[PDB]
Amino acid sequence: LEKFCNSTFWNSSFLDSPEADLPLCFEQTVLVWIPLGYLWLLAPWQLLHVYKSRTKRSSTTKLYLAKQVFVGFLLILAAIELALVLTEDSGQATVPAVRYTNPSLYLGTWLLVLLIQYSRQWCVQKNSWFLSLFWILSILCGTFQFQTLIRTLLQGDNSNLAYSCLFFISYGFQILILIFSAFSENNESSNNPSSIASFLSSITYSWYDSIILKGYKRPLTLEDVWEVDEEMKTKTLVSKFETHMKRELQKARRALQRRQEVPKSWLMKALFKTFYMVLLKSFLLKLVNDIFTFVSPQLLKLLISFASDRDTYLWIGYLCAILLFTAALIQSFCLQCYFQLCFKLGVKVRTAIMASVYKKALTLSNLARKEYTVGETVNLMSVDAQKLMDVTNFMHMLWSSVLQIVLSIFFLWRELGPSVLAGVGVMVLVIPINAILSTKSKTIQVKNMKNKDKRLKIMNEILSGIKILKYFAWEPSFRDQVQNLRKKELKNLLAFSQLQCVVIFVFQLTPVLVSVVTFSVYVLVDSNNILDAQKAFTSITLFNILRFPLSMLPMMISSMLQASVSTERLEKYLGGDDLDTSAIRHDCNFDKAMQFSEASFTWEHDSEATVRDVNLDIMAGQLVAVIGPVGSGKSSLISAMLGEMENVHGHITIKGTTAYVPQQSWIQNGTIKDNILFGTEFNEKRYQQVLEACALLPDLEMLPGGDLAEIGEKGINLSGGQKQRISLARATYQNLDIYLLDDPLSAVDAHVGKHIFNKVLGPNGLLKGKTRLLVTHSMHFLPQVDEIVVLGNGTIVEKGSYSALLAKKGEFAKNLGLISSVEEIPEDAASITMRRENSFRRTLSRKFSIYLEYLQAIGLFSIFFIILAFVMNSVAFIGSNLWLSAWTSDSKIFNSTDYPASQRDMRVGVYGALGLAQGIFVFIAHFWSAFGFVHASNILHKQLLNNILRAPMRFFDTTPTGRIVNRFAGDISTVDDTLPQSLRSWITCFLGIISTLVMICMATPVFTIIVIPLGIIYVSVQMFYVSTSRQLRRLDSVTRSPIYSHFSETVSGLPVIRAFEHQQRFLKHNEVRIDTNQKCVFSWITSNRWLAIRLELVGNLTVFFSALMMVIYRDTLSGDTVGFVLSNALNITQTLNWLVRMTSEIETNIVAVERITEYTKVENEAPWVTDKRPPPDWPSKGKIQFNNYQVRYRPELDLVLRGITCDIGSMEKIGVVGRTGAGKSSLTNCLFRILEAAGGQIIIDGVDIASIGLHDLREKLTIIPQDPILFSGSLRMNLDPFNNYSDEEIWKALELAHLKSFVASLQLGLSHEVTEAGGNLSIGQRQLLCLGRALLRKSKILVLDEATAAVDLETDNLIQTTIQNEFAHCTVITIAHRLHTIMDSDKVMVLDNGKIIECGSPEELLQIPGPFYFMAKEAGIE
Ligand SMILES: CC(C)CCC[C@@H](C)[C@H]1CC[C@H]2[C@@H]3CC=C4C[C@@H](O)CC[C@]4(C)[C@H]3CC[C@]12C
Ligand SMILES: CC(C)CCC[C@@H](C)[C@H]1CC[C@H]2[C@@H]3CC=C4C[C@@H](O)CC[C@]4(C)[C@H]3CC[C@]12C
Ligand SMILES: CC(C)CCC[C@@H](C)[C@H]1CC[C@H]2[C@@H]3CC=C4C[C@@H](O)CC[C@]4(C)[C@H]3CC[C@]12C
Ligand SMILES: CC(C)CCC[C@@H](C)[C@H]1CC[C@H]2[C@@H]3CC=C4C[C@@H](O)CC[C@]4(C)[C@H]3CC[C@]12C
Ligand SMILES: CC(C)CCC[C@@H](C)[C@H]1CC[C@H]2[C@@H]3CC=C4C[C@@H](O)CC[C@]4(C)[C@H]3CC[C@]12C
Repeated sequence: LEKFCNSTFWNSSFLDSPEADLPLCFEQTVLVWIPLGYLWLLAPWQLLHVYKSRTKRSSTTKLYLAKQVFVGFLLILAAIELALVLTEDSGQATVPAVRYTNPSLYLGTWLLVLLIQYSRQWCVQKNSWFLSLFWILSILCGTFQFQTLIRTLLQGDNSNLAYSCLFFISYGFQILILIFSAFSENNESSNNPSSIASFLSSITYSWYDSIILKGYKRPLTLEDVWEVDEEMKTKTLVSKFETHMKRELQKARRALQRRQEVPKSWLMKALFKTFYMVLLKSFLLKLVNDIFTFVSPQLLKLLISFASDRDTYLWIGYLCAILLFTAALIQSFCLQCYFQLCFKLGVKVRTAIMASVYKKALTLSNLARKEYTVGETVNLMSVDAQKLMDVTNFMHMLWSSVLQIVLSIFFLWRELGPSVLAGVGVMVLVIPINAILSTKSKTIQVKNMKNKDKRLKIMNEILSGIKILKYFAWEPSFRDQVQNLRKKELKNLLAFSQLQCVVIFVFQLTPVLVSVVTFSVYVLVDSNNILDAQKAFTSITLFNILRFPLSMLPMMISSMLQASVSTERLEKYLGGDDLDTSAIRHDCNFDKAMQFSEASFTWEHDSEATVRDVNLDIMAGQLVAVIGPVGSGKSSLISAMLGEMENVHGHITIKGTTAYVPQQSWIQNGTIKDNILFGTEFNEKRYQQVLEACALLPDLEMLPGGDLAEIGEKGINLSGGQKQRISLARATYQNLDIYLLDDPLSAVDAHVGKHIFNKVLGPNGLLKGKTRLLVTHSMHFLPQVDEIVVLGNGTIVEKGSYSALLAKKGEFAKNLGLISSVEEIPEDAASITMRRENSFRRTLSRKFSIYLEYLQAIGLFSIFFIILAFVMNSVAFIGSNLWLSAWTSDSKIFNSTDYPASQRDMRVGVYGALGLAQGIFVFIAHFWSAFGFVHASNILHKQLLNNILRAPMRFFDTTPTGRIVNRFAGDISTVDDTLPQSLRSWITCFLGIISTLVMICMATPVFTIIVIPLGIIYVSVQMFYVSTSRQLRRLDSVTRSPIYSHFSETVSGLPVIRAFEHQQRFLKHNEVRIDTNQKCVFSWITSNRWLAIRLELVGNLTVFFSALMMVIYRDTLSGDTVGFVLSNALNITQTLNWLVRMTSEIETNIVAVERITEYTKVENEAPWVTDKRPPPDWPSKGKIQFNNYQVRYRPELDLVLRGITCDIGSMEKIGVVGRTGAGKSSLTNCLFRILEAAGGQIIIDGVDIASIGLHDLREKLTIIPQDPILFSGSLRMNLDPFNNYSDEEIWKALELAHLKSFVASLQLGLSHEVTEAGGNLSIGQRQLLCLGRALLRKSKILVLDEATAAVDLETDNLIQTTIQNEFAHCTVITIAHRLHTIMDSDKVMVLDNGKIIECGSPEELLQIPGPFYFMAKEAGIE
């Protein structure tokens, strides 16, 4: 190279000076060879890759011509430079070839740049990574030439000016070209801008931000979320996975058959063989990032060394700061891309498993299907697949730990020595302790869950039946009855809370402990050891680096253990056998549409044949009926026709299609029209005919929505009579060839059955040509059939026509969130794991004022002290660092053989004391925090319960029960579980950040300036993220439940699905429903990565400046002062991301307190007890009177009852009777003050009901409930919750009620338990018991109602007479509809539309014609 060039390649004199620079020999050689090599070496492929995939050229845009003209300018500039150089010196001038090759080289390269750019015009991504990286390499290499050239000229030499000006122009044009090579230049494809995006946009995610702007202004819906790429569409992933699954299983089955004469491991392989490439790429990226994790500490040590002494050069510090900035930037850019790749792979695996499970479900054999449960398979897809997604989101950790740890350990020893082991051991002993406490926490949480479940069950009953409680005034008892359970749960909650505090304490103080032990052991083990700043601060940095893997490796091992059993379970279902179909021949026999050649089928595998030796044939257009006894096997025969049984001997010939009407009707979710259509083009000449013939017209008219009324699990639940007619209508509208009806006229009555038979299926009906096979139990329609068969014991006994069988004279005669892994937020490694586990376990079972309110519930007195403790801990932290910074500074004064013992002891005793103080203050803060919450949950729930239990009926009527009960279950769980964890983590993160900034600003009072700008950027970048992520969190939940709903529906109705041959439609529906959720998950997976690049950039900028500010003031700075500032600021990048993410969860979770508060402040009704007390034995006589009583249910609604003036005498029986909508039932709800008194008043015993207190009036009144309701518990609780009576008087009551026979001979006496609404008891005694309930009170005024409607005749009679025999010295008012029953009333009151009309004796009312007489004439009682 010496003869090629003219100057020396490298000499110490070039450097080793205040001013130092590489010569124009090293810079004009290697620095102009690296950039060219990258372009030349890796061009061919980047042309082969374009050559094979050449498509249509894209329209030309201004950017293209600009990029082409700038390169042309470069070309002409290089050409003119070469010409000038050649012309300058030709004769007697041995010009070095550095002036010949370099010019020519560039001229050669620019040509390739022009060509490669044109070729890109024929691909999707125009600006790829190749050129974008080339330009950066060129600029970085050419900055050095620019650095020296300028100096040479500035120094004062004028020898070379053309070259400098030429080089300067080129360097600029290069800058401009790089700037132009970043614009997206989009084709504006509505699918997604991810495919069309330059390198820089696709590496800083500056294309998602459009959505960030769209969601900030207005709420965003499913329309404006970009669709997923084709490579991820469900249809594509399945095929790819299916190929390898099919290829593997067969080999696994062969291996299992060859040996041991149910596969063992195939799923895991099928996944690796399908997705190895993404694994390889992610592994490479993770390996590259793993390197930067240990690069920083070396630059930090270099900074400490440079700042320690004084006789150095500034360039060293400036270069080190620039290198630190660049390393941080590169590490962040690589890490984000690795995260994106891994999470995308996880989503792909989850979709490819869920869709494949769904596709198998509808082709599995009957045996395996009957082995499983309907909910079990849904839980299988909803739980197993999700578990596999997690173990594929964090697998690379396994290898990225055993390596990281090793590397870290190596650095430590080279830095300190064997003392390091002391720290590691203390950092290893923590994990064992952590386990003993997790097991205890789980043990407590199990009983917590059990007691919580017991509490909610009583809540549901009282909320649903709030009417009966109000009538009998039983509210006070349930208060304490539920408060007992509340306290019993609260004690366990407090125990669990204080246990969780010990765990956070050990994970919180471990950094200081390891530091005190390591430093003390190192300095005290040998007198020769001297502590210096570089070693100490670098050791701290490596300890902080190593602290994570040793704490995530335990978690990863536990997760893989769960995924093992999850995989094992799925492989049984996805590898199950298929039903056999080599028994039904779909041939066009034509001679017959059915043939049985001595068939014999069995339900089980090899058990007894349910159908044995059956042989029959029926021609087309023949209606034949199959009859027999119970358990004969008809439905088994029709299922064998469908082919749902295992063949044993014989074959069945079927011509044409088939239609099925199952005995147990199956109804989907949706409108009635959708169910009737069942995937068919809508018509008008047939739809109307079907609905009318099936007599589904009158009922449809009565439905609230008519034809478009939502039916199914989440809608009107129809009865057997209707659901059967809907199924029959669907079957008859689909219009197939062969109909197999299984008892379709059982739920309907005689009229509807006759109409359907004469209009739909029969001699003259819709299906008059198609063959019909009907199974029946009624002999009413037998004469109108063609042939009948009598099945017996699974075989045919007699087959013949109606007349023939009757003539045969035999048997017939008698017969007729937002978190994906624990690597993204490593500090909160535990809480995240617990939340996942809790959610998985819970799946199986199934204006700043609110912050002030929650703090007031907690208690501000304790809040002040807790904040004081946390703040004091931060001060003790900064204090310890300054003591070390002083301790490390101490070394320069002394030497190896001058260190005294007193200094050695003093420099460590104080360090130990400060560590102890830090530990104590944290422990105290955590100790109080736990209690400060258990009290909050108690006051919030108790306060809420008393208020909600006292609300008037309006509120209970307007709001659905579901909303009210959810607050008592979900919110209370949220307010006492995750809430405290986040509320206690956020303050720790904020105080850590604040403490770090005080330290840097203290050392450099100048730093205070940068704080303001960063804050404005931080709080700005912050609002944006939350303003969008919150909305996407909701969309995801709304677009998930559908999938599991669909799977449950198809699994339940498989035979009907497979009888109609309608599987492709359902597969397509499932594929669409999966692609809707797969589109929404990615939209938040990308957003999290957007925030990171922005915040990691901010966090790296705030440390770059600090470093530079300590090089311009280094004259006044020591080596240690440049240690505590950088050693801490090095970990401020990720803490910002953690704070934003954690403050985006606390904000979403505070919604719980808000809801609870609204119901705690619901309007209340009149006070229960007032000072006005009634005279003793107030209801002495039954004297009621109404003075123009007028009332309205709600203020916005009009008066329902008006102008009421009647008199009620003592010991008088009154019958209230009227028309519909006359307010008869309102009269009762007016005597118990359930409503108010818009006009008039009610006076009883001379005392207006208003004056008497609420709970003081109801006690002395009795009413028989309209719908007898029985609460859970024991028989004593239903009869007397208040345990006021004794058993003796109770035992008399059942004797009067004719129920002592049942209760005396029961399993127990009065202590027998009852299930829900008395489910254990039968209907007969449920209505009877409520009679006895009211009997015990033996009040004076009894308000009866029409509640004997479902009471059986004999029982009814008993009830009627019982009333007369027992209630004689009392006043009885009865609202009834049995006009006949109303005959003995002393006065009969008549209501028309809310006005008293006739008041007289029934004999007088009938003697004189009138509205009552007209009603009796219509009724015909007399
Ligand atoms: C790794 C690089 C890129 C960044 C780190 C800073 C580099 C440029 C610095 C740090 C320490 C420096 C060395 C320190 C001491 C000497 C001895 C002297 O007689 C010749 C220069 C030499 C050998 C220096 C060369 C430049 C150097 C290696
Ligand atoms: C666009 C970027 C990449 C250019 C980077 C190089 C710049 C920042 C550097 C490289 C060489 C530097 C020059 C080197 C020497 C001198 C002479 C001195 O008496 C004043 C400063 C001055 C004039 C420096 C100014 C800044 C400078 C021009
Ligand atoms: C590594 C890449 C990314 C950045 C390169 C930055 C280079 C061009 C910069 C960084 C620090 C700079 C040096 C800082 C200080 C001095 C002392 C001055 O009297 C002469 C110039 C000199 C010696 C500079 C030369 C150019 C320099 C080395
Ligand atoms: C070049 C880009 C990429 C990085 C930025 C580097 C900056 C911080 C560097 C590059 C050139 C440097 C300057 C080069 C020369 C001098 C003259 C000297 O008497 C004081 C320092 C001073 C003024 C330096 C300050 C720091 C400096 C401006
Ligand atoms: C140990 C516990 C009791 C500490 C309590 C700390 C209090 C003061 C903290 C915890 C949660 C915090 C809130 C969390 C989120 C936000 C949203 C942000 O846009 C404005 C500040 C605001 C509204 C915070 C205000 C201060 C806050 C209420």
